[PDB]
Amino acid sequence: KPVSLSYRCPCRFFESHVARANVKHLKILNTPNCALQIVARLKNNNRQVCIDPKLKWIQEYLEKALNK
Repeated sequence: KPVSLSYRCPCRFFESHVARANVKHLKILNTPNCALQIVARLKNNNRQVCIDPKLKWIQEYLEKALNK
């Protein structure tokens, strides 16, 4: 068992290799015990993946979604 003690982060791993056009659904999770993490559901895979906030299109997404 990989120990974490606490729950820590809902999203542990990030796909990062997720493009805007392959995203069915976007949810932004705010985890105080970790950092920010975005959840996207894949259109082709149909699964939800956790996205890394360092993605450029994500940065674009942030300024759009949080400001407007």
